[PDB]
Amino acid sequence: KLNAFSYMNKSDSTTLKNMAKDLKIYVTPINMYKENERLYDLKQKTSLITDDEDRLNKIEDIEDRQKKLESINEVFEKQAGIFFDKNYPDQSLNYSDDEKIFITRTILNDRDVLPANNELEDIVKEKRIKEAQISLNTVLGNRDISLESIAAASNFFADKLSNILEKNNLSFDDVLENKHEGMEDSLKIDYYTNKLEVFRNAENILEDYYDVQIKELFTDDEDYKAFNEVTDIKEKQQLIDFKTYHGTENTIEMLETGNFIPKYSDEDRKYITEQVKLLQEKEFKPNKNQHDKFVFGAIQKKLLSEYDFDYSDNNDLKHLYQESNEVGDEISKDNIEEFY
Ligand SMILES: [Ca+2]
Repeated sequence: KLNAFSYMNKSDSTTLKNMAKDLKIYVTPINMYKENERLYDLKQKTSLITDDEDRLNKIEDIEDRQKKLESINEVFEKQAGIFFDKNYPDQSLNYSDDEKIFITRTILNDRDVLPANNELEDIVKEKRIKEAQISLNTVLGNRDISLESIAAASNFFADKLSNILEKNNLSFDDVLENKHEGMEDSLKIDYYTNKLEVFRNAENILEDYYDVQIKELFTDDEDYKAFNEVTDIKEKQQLIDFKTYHGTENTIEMLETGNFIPKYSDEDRKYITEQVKLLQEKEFKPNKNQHDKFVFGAIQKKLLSEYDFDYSDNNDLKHLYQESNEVGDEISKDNIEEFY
């Protein structure tokens, strides 16, 4: 069949090799997508350094790499174009250059045979999911990718702004009128301001990243389109959260059947609630013993292993309550009310 270097000149073949050498990375459409985000985020921190010597050299140290990512991209674009005319000519106008490149590269190194019109639609779904993950995980850092996390992230910087502005007695309109141009904090003021946008963007990415997932939850392609028009982003998150608690299979049946389903048995449900009470009860025991620390962890470990209950998550607990209320498990429902 075909291999990675199909439709690729030897001049291009050599470029990829040379580049990966100085770039010190394994060249892949996604890996390039990653570095680009990493480098974008980098250029912004550069501005702050202060030592004009560093910022000057550092800024060019990046401009060089970005120039490399591109000349690597030009190579991929050529290979993809050829690849499509040769193999998927009727579909060549149905996808974007980036999309094509991704598909082209995946077929060569990660596929036996060829997708085939219909199958070529699915592979793009893969990139759409991969790309979002990488972006959100990068900017959030140790925040778990979630609407609540994104909010928490921008608020951290919103606060950083309000405070730095008060420090200089500058207003929101002042910074809009560029009153801060010649201050020491200016660069910081702009940095924060930009970070706010960074997370406005993340919020959009997330919505797309969800949309693609939620599409797989609806069997009725039409029923989906309808649901999509009435719901906002917050409502969409509640579904994702709801999905990760009941798993995909169940969740799918739930919204098309319209009937509720319990993740746990009545017995198990009772057990879990009781344990939750044990942890909270032993969560404020002053000067905890080594055992008290072990028992605390021993219970969590069991809960998660045996039942699939993530006390840390706190989403499992939220939907547990929802479950109890729905089936009318007063016992458990009551235990959870005592907890909250
Ligand atoms: Ca879970």
